[PDB]
Amino acid sequence: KDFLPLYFGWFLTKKSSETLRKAGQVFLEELGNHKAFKKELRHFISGDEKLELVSYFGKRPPGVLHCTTKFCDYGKAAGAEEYAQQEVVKRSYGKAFKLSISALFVTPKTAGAQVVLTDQELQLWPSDLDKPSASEGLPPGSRAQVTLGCAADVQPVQTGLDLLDILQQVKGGSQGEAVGELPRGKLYSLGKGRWMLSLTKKMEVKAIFTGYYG
Ligand SMILES: [Cl-]
Repeated sequence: KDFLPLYFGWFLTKKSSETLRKAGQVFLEELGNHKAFKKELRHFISGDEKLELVSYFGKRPPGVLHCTTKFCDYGKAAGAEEYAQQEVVKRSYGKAFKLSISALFVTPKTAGAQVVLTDQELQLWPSDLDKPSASEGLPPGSRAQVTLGCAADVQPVQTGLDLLDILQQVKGGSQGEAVGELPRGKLYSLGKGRWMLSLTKKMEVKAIFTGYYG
């Protein structure tokens, strides 16, 4: 039998990947400089003057940025075969999509970009994730994200988990008043080391849906 990709997802074009990557780095530099962030350092880290977040997020994706749909590990991951055999997955393979980025976020584990999927794109979102959005009362695909960085001991799956936690809080209405205004939008302090920049203008990135084999 044919084995499957390591994972499926939307791979950003070089140009869109660079645009988003650079914006994410600028966000880390702006956030680390912000007085609201510096004030809350004890809830972010356990050791001490200034924390450079670019250094803190010391593992970054090495190639182009991507929005993962289904991790398959060549067939060895749960639900991989069922995902890959879907008509819509085969139909979409190699095809171009536009992804809407609505927010950048930081936690003590990850730095990411929130993706708001279209209905057509949601058809490619897996229905069997460990800790699916629906398990927390959120719409499927809510945790779609592009990972921009993570801390030394952190794994890729963490970014979507962190986003789900942030979105659950906003749902609770504990987003709070903005604590600052950055060039690209309002900054929110969600507690427990968690920060969100809500973009005034959503960032559209071009991507191709396909399979990565490593
Ligand atoms: Cl989900």
